[PDB]
Amino acid sequence: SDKWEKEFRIRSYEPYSNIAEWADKLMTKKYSDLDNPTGISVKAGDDIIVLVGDTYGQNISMQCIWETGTEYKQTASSGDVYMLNPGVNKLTMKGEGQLFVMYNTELTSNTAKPIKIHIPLGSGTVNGFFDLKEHKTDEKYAELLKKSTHKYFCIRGEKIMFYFHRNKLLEYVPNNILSAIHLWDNIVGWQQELMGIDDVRPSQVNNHLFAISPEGSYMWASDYQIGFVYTYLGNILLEDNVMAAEDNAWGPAHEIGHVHQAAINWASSTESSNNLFSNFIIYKLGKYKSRGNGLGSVATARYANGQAWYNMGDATHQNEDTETHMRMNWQLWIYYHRCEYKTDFWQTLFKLMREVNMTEGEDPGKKQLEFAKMASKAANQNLTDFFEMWGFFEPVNTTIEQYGTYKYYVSDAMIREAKEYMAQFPAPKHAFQYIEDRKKSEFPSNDYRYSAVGDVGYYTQFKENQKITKAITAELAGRKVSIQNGDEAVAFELRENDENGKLLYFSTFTTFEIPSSILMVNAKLYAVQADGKRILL
Ligand code: NA
Ligand code: NA
Ligand code: NI
Ligand code: NI
Ligand SMILES: [Zn+2]
Repeated sequence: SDKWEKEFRIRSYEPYSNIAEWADKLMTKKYSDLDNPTGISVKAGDDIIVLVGDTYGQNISMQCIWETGTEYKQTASSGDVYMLNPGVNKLTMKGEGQLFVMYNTELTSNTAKPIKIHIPLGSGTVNGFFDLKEHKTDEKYAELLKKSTHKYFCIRGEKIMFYFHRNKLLEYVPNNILSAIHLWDNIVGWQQELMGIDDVRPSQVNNHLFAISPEGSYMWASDYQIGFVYTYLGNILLEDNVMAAEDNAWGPAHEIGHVHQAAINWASSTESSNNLFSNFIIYKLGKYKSRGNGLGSVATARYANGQAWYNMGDATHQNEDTETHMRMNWQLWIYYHRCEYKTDFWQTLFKLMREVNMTEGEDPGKKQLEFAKMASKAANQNLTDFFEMWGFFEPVNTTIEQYGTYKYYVSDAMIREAKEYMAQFPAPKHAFQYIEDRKKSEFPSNDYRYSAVGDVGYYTQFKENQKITKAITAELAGRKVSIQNGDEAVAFELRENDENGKLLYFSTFTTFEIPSSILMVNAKLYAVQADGKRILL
């Protein structure tokens, strides 16, 4: 049984990067610095011997992690810290918890080597912990789990760690962790993929995300740790519980989205900008279709109701219409990525937005415009029409509430400069503001998407540059428009005078009611071809 004790009591601990630093450079919430569990539990007053080999001039320490919270209990993100020096260290635990070695430094340095640390028999208790790359098997996992005896058992993957209640692991996955750990690692790695931060990971930044099980709340993300309530873990740990319903994979991936949204996020978007990641994950898991409202929601909000981006579907200015907003980033991915007109668009755009380096709340009005401009630069196309449709070029002077209160100010002159800046790029090859990745026939009639996604503008029409080749007509009966032979178009527009007058309404349905509030006088109807050609009707 000592071969088990020595797996954990004698170990070479690798260096991990500094979290504060990389949070700044990559514009994320802070990852965890609890990358190096010992696998050793302790109790208050315990005398602990730690023998540290050569440290190469590094400063390392030991931290006891336990629990925090008044309302209920959860795993804390920091704890009692004890300094370590090369040689002999005798520590007296101020409290219970598990031990973690804090070895955080610059990774490119030739002195960033593993440090051997020996916690000799009789010092605390060996709980154990499972690492994916070194223990490799469900079988070893079960063994370690059973031998474990502490309230929490740590599981370390490549990109994420779990730090969950022992008995919940026993109750749900008492014998199999590989599926779970491979899946959550994939999510994190996918979100990280879109951000274009592969150049610096794992060579300069290598910290994990660290998932705890609070005895309260539902699910969330913050600096240092992300949380999934312990009564819910069954939908975390069993990939069949994750893959069984649409919304099981989402809510978590949305939570890891919060960690990564800052570069491209501004207040008014905080609960939608992260669902670029959410929808990317769903796409990658390969079973369900995309989430969000149809473009009819945009038209209604923008035009029947005069709203701009910041208050779309939201006259109050307090809580966000996430189901409408989330389609905006996603359309950019559908076109540039799924239709392959630029397969590293998002990676490029994230890089640019990190260079812009604006916080989410410092100036949301200007940030919205910086994002339209950087998206134009990222595509190397002038995306003025996309961003007009989405309500980026409407004046705003007010204040909003979303995790704080913020001044939202967009002026005519700000609007003017963004457009001129974006003008310097060539015209877009397609009017992909009308793109969808969903068609009606994929959904049952009780699904909200069946009625919401419209009839035209499916992504293949943009990917195969479909032309309009048919006897396309239109009949107006009261407020009801009906299009004949328009199934090759991508949308239908009411413009102000000619095909270059401002947009007054649009639809991706071939039959639709115009709302009363639209002003019809001198207004014309055009069918939009995938590539931007408008055609009078
Ligand atoms: Na080992
Ligand atoms: Na590992
Ligand atoms: Ni020993
Ligand atoms: Ni406008
Ligand atoms: Zn959220």
